[PDB]
Amino acid sequence: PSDALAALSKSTHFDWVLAPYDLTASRAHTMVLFRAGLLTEEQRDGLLAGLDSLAQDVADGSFGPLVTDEDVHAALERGLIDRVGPDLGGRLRAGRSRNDQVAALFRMWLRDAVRRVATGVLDVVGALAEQAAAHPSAIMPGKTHLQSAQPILLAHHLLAHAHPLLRDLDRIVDFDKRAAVSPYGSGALAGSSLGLDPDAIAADLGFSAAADNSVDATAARDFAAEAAFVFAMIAVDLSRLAEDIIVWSSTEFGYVTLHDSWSTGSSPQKKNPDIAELARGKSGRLIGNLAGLLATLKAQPLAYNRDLQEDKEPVFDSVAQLELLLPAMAGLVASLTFNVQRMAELAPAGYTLATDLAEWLVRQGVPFRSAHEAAGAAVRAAEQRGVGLQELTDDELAAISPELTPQVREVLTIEGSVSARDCRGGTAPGRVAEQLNAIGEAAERLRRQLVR
Amino acid sequence: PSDALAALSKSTHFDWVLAPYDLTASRAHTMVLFRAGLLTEEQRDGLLAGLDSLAQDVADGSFGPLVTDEDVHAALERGLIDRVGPDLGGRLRAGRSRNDQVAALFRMWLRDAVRRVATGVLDVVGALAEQAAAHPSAIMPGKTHLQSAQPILLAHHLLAHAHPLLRDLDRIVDFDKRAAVSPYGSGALAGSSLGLDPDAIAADLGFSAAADNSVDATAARDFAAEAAFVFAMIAVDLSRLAEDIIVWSSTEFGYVTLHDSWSTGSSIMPQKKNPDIAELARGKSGRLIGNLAGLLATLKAQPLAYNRDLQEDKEPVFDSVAQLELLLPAMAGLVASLTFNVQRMAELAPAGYTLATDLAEWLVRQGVPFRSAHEAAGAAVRAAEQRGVGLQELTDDELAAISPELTPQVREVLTIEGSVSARDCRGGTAPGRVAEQLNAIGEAAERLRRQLVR
Amino acid sequence: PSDALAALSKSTHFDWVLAPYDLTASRAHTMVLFRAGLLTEEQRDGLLAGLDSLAQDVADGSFGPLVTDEDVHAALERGLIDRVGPDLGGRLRAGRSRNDQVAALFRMWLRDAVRRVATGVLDVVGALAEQAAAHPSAIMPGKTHLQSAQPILLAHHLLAHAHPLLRDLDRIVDFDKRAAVSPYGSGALAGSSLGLDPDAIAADLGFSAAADNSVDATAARDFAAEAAFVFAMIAVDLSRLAEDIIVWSSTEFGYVTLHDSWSTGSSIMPQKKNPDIAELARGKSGRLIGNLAGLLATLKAQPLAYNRDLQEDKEPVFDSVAQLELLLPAMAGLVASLTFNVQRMAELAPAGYTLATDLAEWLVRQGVPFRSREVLTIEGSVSARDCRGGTAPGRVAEQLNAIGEAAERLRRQLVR
Amino acid sequence: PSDALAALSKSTHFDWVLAPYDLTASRAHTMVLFRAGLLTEEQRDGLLAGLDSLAQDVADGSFGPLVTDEDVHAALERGLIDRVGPDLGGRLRAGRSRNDQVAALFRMWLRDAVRRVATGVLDVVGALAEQAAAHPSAIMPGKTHLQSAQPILLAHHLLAHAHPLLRDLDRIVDFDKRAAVSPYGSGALAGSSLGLDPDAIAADLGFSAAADNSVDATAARDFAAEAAFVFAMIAVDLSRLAEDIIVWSSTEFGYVTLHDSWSTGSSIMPQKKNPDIAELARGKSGRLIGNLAGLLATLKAQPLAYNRDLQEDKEPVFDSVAQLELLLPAMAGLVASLTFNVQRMAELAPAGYTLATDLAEWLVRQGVPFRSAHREVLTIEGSVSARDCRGGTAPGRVAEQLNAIGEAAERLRRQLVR
Ligand SMILES: N/C(=N\CCC[C@H](N)C(=O)O)N[C@H](CC(=O)O)C(=O)O
Ligand SMILES: N/C(=N\CCC[C@H](N)C(=O)O)N[C@H](CC(=O)O)C(=O)O
Ligand SMILES: N/C(=N\CCC[C@H](N)C(=O)O)N[C@H](CC(=O)O)C(=O)O
Ligand SMILES: NC(=[NH2+])NCCC[C@H](N)C(=O)O
Ligand SMILES: O=C(O)/C=C/C(=O)O
Repeated sequence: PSDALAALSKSTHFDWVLAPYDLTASRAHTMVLFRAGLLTEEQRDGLLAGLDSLAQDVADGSFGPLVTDEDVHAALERGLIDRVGPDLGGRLRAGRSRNDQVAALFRMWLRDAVRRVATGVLDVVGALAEQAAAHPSAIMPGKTHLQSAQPILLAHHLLAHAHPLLRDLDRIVDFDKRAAVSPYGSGALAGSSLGLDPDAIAADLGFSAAADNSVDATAARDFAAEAAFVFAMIAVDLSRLAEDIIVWSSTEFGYVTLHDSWSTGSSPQKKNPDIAELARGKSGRLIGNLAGLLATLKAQPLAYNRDLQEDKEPVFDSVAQLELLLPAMAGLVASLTFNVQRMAELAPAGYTLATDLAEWLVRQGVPFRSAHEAAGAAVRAAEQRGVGLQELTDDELAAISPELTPQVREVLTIEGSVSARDCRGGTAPGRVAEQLNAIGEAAERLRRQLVR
Repeated sequence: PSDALAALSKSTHFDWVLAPYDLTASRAHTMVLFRAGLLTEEQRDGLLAGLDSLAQDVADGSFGPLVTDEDVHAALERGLIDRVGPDLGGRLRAGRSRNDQVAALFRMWLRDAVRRVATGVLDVVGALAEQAAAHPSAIMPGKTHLQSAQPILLAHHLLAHAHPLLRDLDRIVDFDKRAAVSPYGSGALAGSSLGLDPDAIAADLGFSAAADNSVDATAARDFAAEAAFVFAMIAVDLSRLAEDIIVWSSTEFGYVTLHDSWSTGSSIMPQKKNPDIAELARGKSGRLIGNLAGLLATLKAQPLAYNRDLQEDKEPVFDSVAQLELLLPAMAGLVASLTFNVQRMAELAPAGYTLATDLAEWLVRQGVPFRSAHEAAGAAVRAAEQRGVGLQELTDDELAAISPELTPQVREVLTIEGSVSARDCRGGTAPGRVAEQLNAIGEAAERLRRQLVR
Repeated sequence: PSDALAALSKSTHFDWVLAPYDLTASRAHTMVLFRAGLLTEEQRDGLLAGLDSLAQDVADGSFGPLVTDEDVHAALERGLIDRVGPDLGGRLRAGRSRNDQVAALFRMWLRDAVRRVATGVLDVVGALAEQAAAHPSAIMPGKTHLQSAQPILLAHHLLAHAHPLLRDLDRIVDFDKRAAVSPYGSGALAGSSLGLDPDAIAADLGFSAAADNSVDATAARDFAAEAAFVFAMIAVDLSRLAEDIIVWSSTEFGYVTLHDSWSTGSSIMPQKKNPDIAELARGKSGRLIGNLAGLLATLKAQPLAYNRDLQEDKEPVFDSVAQLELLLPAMAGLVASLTFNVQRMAELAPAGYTLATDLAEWLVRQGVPFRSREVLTIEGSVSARDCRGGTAPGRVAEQLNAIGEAAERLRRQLVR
Repeated sequence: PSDALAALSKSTHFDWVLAPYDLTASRAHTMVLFRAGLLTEEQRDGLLAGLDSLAQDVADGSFGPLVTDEDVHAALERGLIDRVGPDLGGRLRAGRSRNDQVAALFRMWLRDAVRRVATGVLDVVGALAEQAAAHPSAIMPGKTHLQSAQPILLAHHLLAHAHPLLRDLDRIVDFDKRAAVSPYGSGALAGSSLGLDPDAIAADLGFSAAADNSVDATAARDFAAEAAFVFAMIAVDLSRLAEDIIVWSSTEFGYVTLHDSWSTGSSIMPQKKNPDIAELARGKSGRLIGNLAGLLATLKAQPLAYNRDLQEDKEPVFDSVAQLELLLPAMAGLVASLTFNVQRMAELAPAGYTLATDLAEWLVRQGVPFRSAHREVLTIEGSVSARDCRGGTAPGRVAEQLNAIGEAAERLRRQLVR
């Protein structure tokens, strides 16, 4: 190998994190070979003992890759040959290739990683759930187009960010079932002539089944693309929550005060929401890793091509980011203080209660279009006097619609507004309470589905 | 409203496809408002009748958007008012918004669209399986790094493009569970003061459930983004099959001959016969990867709840669907139409000494340690190569020099037919295993199909 | 050809837009064939007249593609042949391919497009500079992390969105050089044995030069890719302006008040006034990055020379261009029509002790190392920042003026 | 600062490569503070001497960041405050933010980076050019759709990968002009109260001009998005070469044989020589497409001025550059190492009846109309020779192509040196 080629081909700086899985795989692979009659017991136990030794020296950082190691696979054979002979050491590559090996290890790594990610997603859900639970009554101006639209419970807004994250958990569970198929046994592409047992080693390493096609099992990286999708969808959902927090932390909003432990200053007297901003900017990053991996998987002729080595770094970088991001966001969310007096004073500002007036008129029998019309004449009636809709006189109420009567006042508060909306998925506290329970059960239900 | 404003906001050129869905939804919501006491029976049956009338005039092309119309939503209410007057038709607005209306229409539209997409995937899977079945014995050099590695059955190679596409159907089924939550009754964002029933209208419209959070049901577009992923992935899986066909179709390879009906000619070169279907699919895989990235970018950093940005969710998904709707049957037809030159694939199958692995595995069966069987194989390859013969034609002395363990019984494994048959484990290229693999593909497709009908 | 192949191969539905470029190039090719002694004057004039008829009828809506026309090129040959006969109509096709042809028509289209985009980009710059000129001294809280940081002049903030666009305009000038190379006369991929002339036809069709490599000029699509990036970059530049407008317009900020004619409402909440223009701009920049990414994936791993794949060059560039063609004037209209709430901005400018930094920077001018009343006013504070590019009014008026001169200089180079 | 917050905020694992540049600029900033009478000479020399000691300790590597250093900026302040004490090291802080510094530093870093990238591109053109030179007359079947279309010179095909790369070089020059604008002294966002001089420090630091708008200079990241585009276009350009090479190397093609030193093999298949470099080129174009698209997604919808998001500008660009720095010398090498099997290519050149176009083109010169048309030029040598216009595959034409490539390459090389 030339200089340039070694530098390009060298992968130990990112793939070393596969080492432990490579050893566990090799150990179960030893058993398959011995059970097919291709190793003496003693050749078996020699390798078992060389490997346990090598897992030890790896775990504590005593064995590491040399500069002259191309990849995790070559380096652990340096260290295994060091431990048992070259003759015994080399027996271990019978009936497997670097191709089925790498795919499998990458799957075992990633099946753990989604669970680590899953742990973090539940943190943020629990953190949002907690905050919503501690504010069962705080009313804000609910937004569409960032304009005051209707008053809602802070809790209902807040849980609207938990619901997507749970769907992401649902996706992890969906992903992991496709993830749990082992290519160990496929060798380079066609299988082995030797008498191995793909199903046994698949059981050992903890997959659900072995692949039905050796070519497909070594070539396809759709499982990696799907993971990459799922991690991007999580980061994008954090980006939505981050946008909210950032804007909420502004001097102009003043909805939240940031905690010092979860905020940052400047090189003078600023409290910035760095964590939220980094979640946001990183969502862009993890869209890149996904888009780029698909581009890489594109137009790949069967079977394995070296191109496919590029599957890992994108997924690795995606999983790392979320491993930093989720605990931070959960912390940041947990640490938020809400300025409830500030949120409520705004809740009706912009005459958000106009729609309650129009819906009131529908209940008396006015066609929506005309009630909508009447609501607007009243918004102007109120606006021009610096007053709230509730404070319109009976007479000026009577001028807008004869159907408008003093009893409509009894629905022009933000408290009554939020409460009227008690259909499934509405912002009435009774519904938010049930919604909050459902999240509890979905979280737990999903957690258990992952433990299996 | 200014022309500029109005020209940008106008969405009828793409969103007119949701019109049946809109009309159907308004039928269910007519019934919801009635059950809550907010229409007399008169008014109910007047709306029902006017929606029915409007529905037929849309279906056949008498009613269509005008330039005045901002969205299909504006369009249908124009012509509903025309059919039943301004008093009664304007009542339909009660308890709902464009925000919930549109999330639920695009959902409805999409569930059908993956169903159609799924039918097309199933086709391609069907054409791969059929050719696999028709050529159960054809042997080829299997490739890695597009270099000949070990012999494989064409059937085996073919079916490897089926399993990804069955995983994408799986992904479709998974997607649809999440797609089946209705936003109706969420109104602009908070839900409604009126006494509607979201569960009822959810059931009426084919959904499995109503949403648990109005703000979320109206703001979230993760289902759309997911849709785009499944399509993207389906297009990339098609790109893989595409690359192979294109390569196989070269003069150099000569693995397949393209059919006239499934290939295109040149406008200055008389005798060119190109694989354009494969090539367009490869091309459009980039395209559909863009629509997904772009979609997720648009979803990035949305503050809750609805924002006009979310309009941009439909076009990329529509595009990805329309391209798959073209591409799938075309590739199924392409695959089905191919002729395989089995003599060409076979003469190349042992070439570059692909049976080396077989030789070395044979020594491993005699108890020779693999790294040593490797070196002996390598040595056997050169021994034959310089003489320009097959491994089989290594003479007994030649074989004995390479290794004392290597006796002339090795010679009865150095055939492409033996090589291929020896891989009898689950997954392998042996014909008994391909036969089972082909049954599984059959059962899995049926199973996947039946859960899409539910 | 099967039904499915015909449905898949057909591109008339989007490439029709190249029809008039195809005719201008057929005219120029007629001359190239004629000059090389491959046409009589009778034949030449027969073709020129047929091409003129067709062209007049194409612009009329009298002539359009048909269901069984595969592309713009087939469609137009059919119509020339109706007009001038199958014999004389046969001759144009000589020495030329769909490959060199389609690549060249697309370049000519892309070069008019980028100018239309340049016009709209300038308008937004102009809309931005008009508003600056109309608020020359107003002071706002200057933001980073969307947190109040230092006071700045509104004009400074507004022009901070113009420079990005001036730089995008710069990119269009750069692009256009790489763009102005003609593939005409490279045929399929190798050139023609017929005695054509790339240079003459290049010059006839407004290009700076003919291509130096026939294989490369028919295969390469990096010009398309560069266009997608520049348009994607314009959309994101727009999207940063969009985010500021949207937030500015919230009840909570009340920095600006949207104008009735440039905002839309709500079907149920009467009184809404949404910045739909800003919001669509923001959303569409996503779409347009997506167009870029996807175009690059299409180009990736493409063996030479031409592949059917390279038909996907067009539609994404077409969409980007269409979107910017809608977005650009809308956003300029949104920006011209804002009302700025100057007083509400002046209240908040000192809010959060943004003037702390001005105190600490007074400690420095009086000895003490960077630790911690003439400059504890927002007027004094902004006036202190009078180096180049700072917020001082002196510099903003010179900057506002430089913007005017940069804009026109970049305008000059597009007409050339 | 919570553990979580610090974990996330930490930048020293990637932004430490900005340390040399950070130091070079603090030097030029000590001068700016001094010329405005905000430093004494004994102070000014204290710092310069302190910013000298710290530059050497960074260079040989005795000074690096601690676990607690948020970033390269903090780290270098800590090291300076260690060398010249807390009081003096603090003065250097005045009239600058982390905002304008990182903008500037990244640009300095990037201008260096594109120069290194450009050198590798030139290497890859050189390689291609060399192989044309060595195969001046070899004829192969020219392909469109990977179907044999018309015969061309191998030289004509090879060089067709060179023009793209030259155009990418052209984009680098065009890029560099926008890159060469300094934000120094624009501050957090508003410019500085203190009498600094942006134009002078820009010049100290090798920039061409100081920025016209302080909000813009500190918040805009289009320069980074341009760079990412250019890198991703280069990588896509390389993947098109890479695809050719991979397909050529197949047994079926036999167009090229791979070299052992620019080849990799199999742990379980002795005969195997693979095109791993080509294949990693290909795979990594996907990756660099990713970094561009993501970066743009990151820059999308940023309100003015600086936001923490903008920290994400560096890692994807660092990565893209990192990858081309490994892939350019490896590809140039792969290309130079290759054995072209000219006999094999020549056999195939007329295969598929590729000389039919020539047939039709001859009877066109016999007055027959083309569209009906479908031995001097029924040879591949005659066929390629006839295509003698600018751009064609005619021998004397490729030779002129090839000398134009060498000149354009050096012309473009000159402009990077300015
Ligand atoms: N080399 C190879 N696969 C790559 C090993 C794993 C690689 N580092 C990756 O990450 O994809 N494939 C075999 C050779 C082998 O088994 O080592 C081939 O098909 O030639
Ligand atoms: N107008 C609006 N959304 C439009 C939905 C249809 C649009 N084509 C889309 O799909 O985004 N939102 C409401 C107004 C309304 O309820 O009509 C708002 O909150 O202001
Ligand atoms: N399909 C094709 N040429 C380009 C068609 C242009 C296409 N519609 C597009 O828009 O890119 N085939 C050429 C021959 C030709 O038709 O000119 C070939 O096989 O080399
Ligand atoms: N306000 C700030 N914290 N600015 C820090 C600038 C450096 C930051 N790590 C970046 O690269 O963007
Ligand atoms: O620390 C800085 O220089 C900037 C901080 C900020 O803009 O918040």
